[PDB]
Amino acid sequence: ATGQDRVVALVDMDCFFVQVEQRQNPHLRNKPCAVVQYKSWKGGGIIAVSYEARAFGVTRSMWADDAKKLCPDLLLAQVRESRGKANLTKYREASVEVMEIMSRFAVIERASIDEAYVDLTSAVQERLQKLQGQPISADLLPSTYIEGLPQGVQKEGMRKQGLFQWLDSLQIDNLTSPDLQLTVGAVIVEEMRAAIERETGFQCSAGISHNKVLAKLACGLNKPNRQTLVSHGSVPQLFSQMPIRKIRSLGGKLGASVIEILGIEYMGELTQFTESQLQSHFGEKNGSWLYAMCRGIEHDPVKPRQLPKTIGCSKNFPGKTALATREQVQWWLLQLAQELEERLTKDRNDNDRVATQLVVSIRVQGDKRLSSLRRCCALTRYDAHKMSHDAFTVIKNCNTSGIQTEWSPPLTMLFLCATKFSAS
DNA sequence: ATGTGACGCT
DNA sequence: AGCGTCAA
Ligand SMILES: Nc1ccn([C@H]2C[C@H](O)[C@@H](COP(=O)(O)NP(=O)(O)OP(=O)(O)O)O2)c(=O)n1
Ligand SMILES: [Mg+2]
Ligand SMILES: [Mg+2]
Repeated sequence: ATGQDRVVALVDMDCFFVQVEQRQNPHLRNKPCAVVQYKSWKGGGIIAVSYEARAFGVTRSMWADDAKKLCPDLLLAQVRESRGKANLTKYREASVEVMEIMSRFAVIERASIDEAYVDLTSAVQERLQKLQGQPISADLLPSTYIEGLPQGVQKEGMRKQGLFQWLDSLQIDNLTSPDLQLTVGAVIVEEMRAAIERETGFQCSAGISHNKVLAKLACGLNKPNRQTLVSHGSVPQLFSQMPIRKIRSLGGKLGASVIEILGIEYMGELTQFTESQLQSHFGEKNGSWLYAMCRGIEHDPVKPRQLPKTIGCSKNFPGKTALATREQVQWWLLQLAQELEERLTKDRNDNDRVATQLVVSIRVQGDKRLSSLRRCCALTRYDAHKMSHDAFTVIKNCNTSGIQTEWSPPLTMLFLCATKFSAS
């Protein structure tokens, strides 16, 4: 069993927030530029970076003042602020544009604001019947790389050489061949990406493979504005020098313990271990997942879900801005509640659903965790004053200050999240 | 002083 | 229900 039953694609917009700002402001197009939030602390935090600016070393999570040292001509678009908070509505609305287009071709799993997985298995079957044994020509794959080819001068010439080798070895006599299915999947993803660019102006990259992990890895191989086919046969060479941390979900603690417990570096080294061995170190599910994954096999389905299942709104209060008075906490809980309410009302009108749970999270000064404490409470009315009052009720117990007006220990984050949606 | 969404574990 | 991880 080779895990070649499905055709899965991962479409990811290139430097998404930048492209959103570049569409709106033509003077930013074809320039080193980045998107920044809050200009007051070190010129603001960089949150997205055009490929021209990336060539100078500018990255996400950099302060704009430091980015300017690397790239003095860097152009910056600023995130909208509302009620004292960075507001991401323009990017969420642009996300909805691209997802609705992708949804025309197949069912999609929203994986982030700027990417979706798509199960193309059925669409490939139908497209194979319309083709009626007719070969696939290179003109149908004008931006596709075949990973690991060519084998046996300039960028575009080698892409074509690899594509030509792939298409000349293709056995179209068989409508069940997985390589043919992947190839037809890639013809559809070219049309998908052309529709996105035509109808939004936004460019994106894609990976095409047999499962989600390989599709996502494939997408990043030839960014920007290109797509990549990772076939089952290409996995052994691909994985033989692929660091473990590059595989989705292995970029943190679990991947680091794989490396340390097993004494290995690359994904292909995992194949020498039995399934039971991997389960002993990493548990039954992780072990089974690793045993199949290092062979290019994974079964996680593309879930039919185009909409987020939580709706969240948070604000950081770093260092000396931390909230230390009762009245401060109440004012910022109401600012957040008002943003959440307008987001929730729009969600109900657009998507015919209502959240029923409100989760209230806070961070306390001196805690290195994301959240210091989470408490849930009922969400009955999209009313910001009631939501903020309710949110305060369930956290006022955390004020350990003897004086009534002060708040201690001081709060470095407030986080409101509406969840548990039901039809409406 | 980086600044919200999906999921597994218990 | 409350927490931790990974990321996007
Ligand atoms: N930590 C992060 C990751 C992403 N984002 C936002 C900004 C991104 O433009 C957008 C999509 O994230 P992304 O796909 O990981 N990278 P981006 O689309 O900017 O560039 P590519 O590397 O995908 O071409 O989500 C963020 O604000 N904070
Ligand atoms: Mg992207
Ligand atoms: Mg992305």
